[PDB]
Amino acid sequence: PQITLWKRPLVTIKIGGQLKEALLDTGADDTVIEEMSLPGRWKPKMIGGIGGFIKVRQYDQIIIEIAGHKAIGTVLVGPTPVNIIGRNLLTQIGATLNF
Amino acid sequence: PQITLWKRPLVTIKIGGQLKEALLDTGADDTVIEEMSLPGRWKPKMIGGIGGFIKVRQYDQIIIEIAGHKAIGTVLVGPTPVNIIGRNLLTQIGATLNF
Ligand SMILES: COc1ccc(S(=O)(=O)N(CC(C)C)C[C@@H](O)[C@H](Cc2ccccc2)NC(=O)O[C@H]2CCO[C@H]3OC[C@H](OC)[C@H]32)cc1
Ligand SMILES: [Cl-]
Ligand SMILES: [Cl-]
Ligand SMILES: [Cl-]
Ligand code: NA
Ligand code: NA
Repeated sequence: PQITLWKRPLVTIKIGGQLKEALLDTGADDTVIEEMSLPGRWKPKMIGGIGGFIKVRQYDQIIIEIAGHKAIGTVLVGPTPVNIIGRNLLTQIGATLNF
Repeated sequence: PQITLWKRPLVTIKIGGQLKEALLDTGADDTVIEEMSLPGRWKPKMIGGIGGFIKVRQYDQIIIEIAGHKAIGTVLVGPTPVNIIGRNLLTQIGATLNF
C-alpha cells in the first residue's frame, strides 16, 4: 500500500494471537510495545525518546504480523505511550519513504 | 527519492537561515527542532513521547526547506535530543510510506 501522512499511520498488528493497533514509525530505530506477556527470556535495554529514557524488556525472535505482513524480530516491551513499529521491522515488511 | 530504512532517514533542512540535519519521522505529529531563535510570535506548549514531556515554543507559519523541497507550517522549538520532521511538514512535501 501507499500510506499518506495526513493522519497517524496506524495499522493492525498481531502478536501473541492478539490484535493491537500500532504506529508505523520511521523515527524509531526499534519496535516498542505496551506491557504484555511474551514467551522466552528477555534482556535489558535503555531507550531514549523526546522526554528522557525508559527501561524496557528486549525479547528477540518474536513472531509479529504487521498490516498483514509477517515479521520475526526483536520487540521491546515497556511503558511506551503508543505501540511503535520501528525500522527493525519496517525493513522486514519492505517499507520505504517516498517523495 | 525512495528512502530505505536500513539506516535512520536523515536529511538536510534549512530553517531560520540555518542548515541542520533532521530525521524524517512518520511517528511524530509535529516538527520539533533543537533550541534556536526564530522570528515572530510564539506560545508555550507541552509535547510528550517516550520518557515523558518537554516544554517547547510553538512558532506558526515557518518556512522550512526539507531535502530541497519547501514547506510552511508550525515548528516547535525546545530540548529535543534530535531534530524531527513530523507529519505536519511531511505531508507538504508529498511523503508517503510504501510497502
Ligand atoms: C506532538 O509532536 C510530537 C510528539 C512526540 C514526538 S516523539 O519524538 O516523542 N515521537 C513520538 C513517538 C514516541 C510516538 C517520535 C518518535 O519517532 C521518536 C523520535 C525521536 C528520536 C530520537 C530521540 C528522540 C525522539 N523516536 C523515539 O522515541 O525513538 C526511541 C524509541 C525507539 O527506538 C529508539 O529510536 C530512536 C530513539 O533512540 C535514540 C529510541 C514527536 C513529535
Ligand atoms: Cl529485529
Ligand atoms: Cl502545521
Ligand atoms: Cl496527498
Ligand atoms: Na526470544
Ligand atoms: Na509566526
